[PDB]
Amino acid sequence: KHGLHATFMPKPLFGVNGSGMHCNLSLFKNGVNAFFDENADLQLSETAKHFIAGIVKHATSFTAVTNPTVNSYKRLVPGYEAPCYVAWSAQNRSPLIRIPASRGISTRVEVRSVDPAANPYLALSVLLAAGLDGIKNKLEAPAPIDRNIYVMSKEERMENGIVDLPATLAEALEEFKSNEVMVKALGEHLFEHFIEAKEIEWDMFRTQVHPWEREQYMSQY
Amino acid sequence: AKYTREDIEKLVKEENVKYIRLQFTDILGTIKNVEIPVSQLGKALDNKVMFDGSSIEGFVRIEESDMYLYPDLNTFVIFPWTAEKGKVARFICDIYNPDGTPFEGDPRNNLKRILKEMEDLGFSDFNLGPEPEFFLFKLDEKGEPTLELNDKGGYFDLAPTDLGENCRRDIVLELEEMGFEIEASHHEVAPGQHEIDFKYAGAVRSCDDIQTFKLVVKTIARKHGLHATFMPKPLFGVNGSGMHCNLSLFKNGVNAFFDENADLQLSETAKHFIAGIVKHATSFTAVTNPTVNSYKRLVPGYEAPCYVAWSAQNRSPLIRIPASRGISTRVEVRSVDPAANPYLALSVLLAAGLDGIKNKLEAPAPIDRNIYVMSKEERMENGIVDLPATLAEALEEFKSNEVMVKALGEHLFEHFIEAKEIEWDMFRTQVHPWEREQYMSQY
Amino acid sequence: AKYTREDIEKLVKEENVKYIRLQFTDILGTIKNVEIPVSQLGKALDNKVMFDGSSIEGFVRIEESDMYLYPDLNTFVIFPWTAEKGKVARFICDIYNPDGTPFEGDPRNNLKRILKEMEDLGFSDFNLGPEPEFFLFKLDEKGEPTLELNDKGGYFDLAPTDLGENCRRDIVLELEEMGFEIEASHHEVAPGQHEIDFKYAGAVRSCDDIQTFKLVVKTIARKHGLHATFMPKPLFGVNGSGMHCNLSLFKNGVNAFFDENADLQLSETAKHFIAGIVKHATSFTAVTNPTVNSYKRLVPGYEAPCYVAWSAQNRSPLIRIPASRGISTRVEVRSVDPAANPYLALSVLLAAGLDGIKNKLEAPAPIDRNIYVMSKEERMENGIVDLPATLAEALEEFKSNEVMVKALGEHLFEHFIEAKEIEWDMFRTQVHPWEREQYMSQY
Ligand SMILES: Nc1ncnc2c1ncn2[C@@H]1O[C@H](COP(=O)(O)OP(=O)(O)O)[C@@H](O)[C@H]1O
Ligand SMILES: Nc1ncnc2c1ncn2[C@@H]1O[C@H](COP(=O)(O)OP(=O)(O)O)[C@@H](O)[C@H]1O
Ligand SMILES: N[C@@H](CCC(=O)O)C(=O)O
Ligand SMILES: N[C@@H](CCC(=O)O)C(=O)O
Ligand SMILES: N[C@@H](CCC(=O)O)C(=O)O
Ligand SMILES: [Mg+2]
Ligand SMILES: [Mg+2]
Ligand SMILES: [Mg+2]
Ligand SMILES: [Mg+2]
Ligand SMILES: [Mg+2]
Repeated sequence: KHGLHATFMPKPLFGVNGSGMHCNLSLFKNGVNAFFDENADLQLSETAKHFIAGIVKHATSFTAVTNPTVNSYKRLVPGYEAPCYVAWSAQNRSPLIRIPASRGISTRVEVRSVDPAANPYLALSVLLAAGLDGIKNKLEAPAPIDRNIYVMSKEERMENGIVDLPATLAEALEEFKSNEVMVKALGEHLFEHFIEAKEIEWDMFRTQVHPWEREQYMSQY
Repeated sequence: AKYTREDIEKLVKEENVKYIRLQFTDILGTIKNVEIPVSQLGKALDNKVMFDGSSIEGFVRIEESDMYLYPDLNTFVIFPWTAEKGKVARFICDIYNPDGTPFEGDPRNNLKRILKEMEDLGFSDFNLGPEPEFFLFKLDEKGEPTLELNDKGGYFDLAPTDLGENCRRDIVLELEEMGFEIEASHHEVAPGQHEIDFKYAGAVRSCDDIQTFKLVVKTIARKHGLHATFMPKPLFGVNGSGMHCNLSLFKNGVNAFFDENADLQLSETAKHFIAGIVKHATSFTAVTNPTVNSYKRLVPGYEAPCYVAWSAQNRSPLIRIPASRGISTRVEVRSVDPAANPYLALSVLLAAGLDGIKNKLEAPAPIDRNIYVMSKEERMENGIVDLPATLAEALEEFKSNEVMVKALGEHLFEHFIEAKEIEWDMFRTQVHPWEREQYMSQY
Repeated sequence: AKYTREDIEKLVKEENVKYIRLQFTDILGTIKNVEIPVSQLGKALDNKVMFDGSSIEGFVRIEESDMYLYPDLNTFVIFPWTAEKGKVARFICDIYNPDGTPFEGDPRNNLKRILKEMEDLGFSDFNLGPEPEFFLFKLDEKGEPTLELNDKGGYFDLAPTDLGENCRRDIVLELEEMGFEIEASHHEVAPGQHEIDFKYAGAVRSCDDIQTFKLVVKTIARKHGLHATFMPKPLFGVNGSGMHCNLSLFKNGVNAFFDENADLQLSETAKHFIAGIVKHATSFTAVTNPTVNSYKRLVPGYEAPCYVAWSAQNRSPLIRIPASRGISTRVEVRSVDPAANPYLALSVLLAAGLDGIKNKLEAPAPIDRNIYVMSKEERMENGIVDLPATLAEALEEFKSNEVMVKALGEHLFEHFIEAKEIEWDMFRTQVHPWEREQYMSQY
């Protein structure tokens, strides 16, 4: 209408910000927030600590659904208000599961990973499933790294509960396939059609020979 | 008070106001706002609209730190430009941490506190009349500014024929509908340059009015297919845009600078006040003059204060006590520019006068002579020290001074220095077009 | 000698030399000269060729003062390049006041001094190995320099194909048939950048050789439809051409730094010569890097120092020292860029040795660990100092330094400051494209 093209492409332009879509999740139980707890550490129930605890496990694995494009990972590059590291905090630069100070009903766990490219319906499927799997198995949340994580070396990060996310989409898939809780969250039909379609998407991209590939190699080599 | 909480509510309803702009101010003086739909008005007024407070620290941003927005009801205003669905309103706000307390990094809350230091000395008002100047360019096809100035007028010319554009005339019209108290408005020295002047007002009251100006300018400019800018020295060879600042300290409703019973007709309060604005001058220019370009305006020649002196008639008399007296007895500081953060620039001048008066400082002689006329030695024979000449020189002056640093204090002072150090560095590390025309062959 | 006056005549006749160039050097190292036909050679060798010496001030010249041109017979050269009327020859000459005394503001007669000030301290020779880097750009249709790099080569690469262009090879062969003792060359870090190192030589012959490099390069470059330049930082964000200076002091024909039996393999003369250079570097920076642009190369990360200290290895150290000993014992100063006047760079560098050797000063810890790593609160906490960032920093810093001020001697000095102050003023008063693009919209 205003003679424009709005887009939800994670990283339209190399070297400028990328559009990501945070997801503030809160589980109610009888109409009230099940994470809140004015009398547990940090102000979060054992439901909360557990819901986080599950999300940490499978993030690496539900990445191939929250960030579905090859381009999605051209945004998950350190420095663009976009995570790379699996862990929760109170503050933090670009944390993966930062948690807002606000409590009450407004008790909730933000997942800053997702970009506007993910299918709204599947992003939530997979995220609920990595809570319900954490709440079920009663898993336990690691150290809420409150100190900056972009600072620590690859030999200072992964030495704690700190994990990198997949770098290429094909990393994310191989990684997503091998994960019973997510594989089951979507259910055979959705899953296999997803892999295929996605494997098709990567193949197309790897078999292309980009302008970069010439300009870095047409003379030098 | 100027508006009841019920006063705001009624206006909206009967006024079809459909969108709220909770505006405030990042450190560089940029106009910030988080907006909300009219349906979230309660949430605003009850001061519970939250946001990433780190936007105030401009580009030096590290973390996401949630923070509150407390609307000053008196600031409330409605713009004559309607959407296709509803009029829009605005709210100048204060920033609070999540613990109900002021955010120290907020320049708005940083002036409210240097105004208090004022009260801790008895005064009731510190009034402020700004003489903010600007340029108007033409917009090419896409909508970018070119460097084609809007008009070929000069100093005070009747300078744009009334029938036609008149961005100046048409701004000063929309400003008066928004409830502004415009004094006058002429056409300044360079072609395409324009000035509009304000009636005095409470410091923070007028700062709020210096954000609203800059905002209504750049909007109406655009509307006339033009591009208004507040860059100090947009062009070499031409004038530079200034923002002289007419200042005065009232006590119990009475101008404390005045005294029809003392030399020069100036209360001994005033003489002191003046005293301190000179001591700190070099040390507070980095705030009144934030940008690299600002110093391309402080080259002696285009009537811009190069010299730390207090006269009434001079070519770059940094300080100037104009004709008028009585109520309107005030010091003029002719070296600010439009880019200066108002809230800050003001806190830094006060803290200057204040430490001045507070420590009873001994004012120098008014160099009635034309200062410009002499060599730096002849200018050194008296109290003529020229200003910092580069953003670095000005930023070193600043840090070395202690009273200007409590004027902004830890947080503000800490983030300003960083943003500015990066900015200069960016400019110094750069290789400019000039260096190639000047060197690529010569060497 | 190298050429008797008899030989000189033997060569002009027999080689059909029809045009002569009495070459000299002004305050900024620009190659100046005066063009007399061969039918007028005698007058020259007799030292009677008058000329306007105010030209040695370059652009700050004032009044036309008379000066005499005394040639250095050893400098006699004939370029392969002949107008179709006959060949061309040259002479590097000393500018001599008309009364017969050497002009003291002349750059070649001012190092001839600091060598006699070295001679008057025991040493026989001050030697020099220069590593002069230059860029190559394509000349457009009009014969204008464009920012086109002649090739996209890289560090030590096999620069332009042999059959194809290879302009660097050519420059070297033309210098082989001119009696230039060149050691070896390569292609430099950036695209189109080049380097060509000669064997070492006595301060004066090495500069004579320097100056004459620059001319033949520029010239062999136009021949191949190119513009070679010695501009420290032609392009923002790519390498900058700097010119290292490998200094070694002889004393009775042998290296006075070597010592196979002192720590590190350096005498106390060496430790001391370094010790002096550290002191004044910050201060002789305004002469080794004379352009505003020079400092657009002294930005961390471009194989160019910023930090005052010596090492054995190190990334971009300021006084790295090559492992090689023997005669090849020497102290490289990596600071200098090809923009500095060859004659003044050496003046000032010899003076910060002789002042270190004299006062017997002591060299600080040879920081062998990387220095770019340490924080500003980890570097300057040791013997590690930043160099000046802007040229105006370098000057204010260079003025205030008796040992350098005296190294050049009143005449050269004050004309230098002025001319330089003029250069900075021009630059600070310009309003660059950057200044608009960072401020024309944002503000
Ligand atoms: N109490 C005050 N404090 C600060 N500035 C003032 C005050 N009174 C007047 N001014 C400013 O002084 C400037 C000079 O205008 P002038 O016509 O002399 O003022 P007035 O008519 O109010 O005496 C005006 O721009 C105005 O904003
Ligand atoms: N005795 C000397 N004094 C000063 N500089 C020298 C000396 N000998 C060589 N140089 C210079 O030092 C530079 C470094 O080259 P390098 O290969 O280390 O020299 P060498 O092989 O002679 O030890 C050369 O560019 C050369 O011009
Ligand atoms: N769009 C960014 C966050 C930056 C912001 O919202 O300011 C991301 O999550 O990748
Ligand atoms: N550069 C001018 C702006 C004001 C004017 O044009 O009068 C000054 O500071 O004096
Ligand atoms: N030209 C660089 C050094 C890089 C090199 O020679 O490879 C400098 O001294 O600034
Ligand atoms: Mg958020
Ligand atoms: Mg004015
Ligand atoms: Mg005025
Ligand atoms: Mg090299
Ligand atoms: Mg070297």
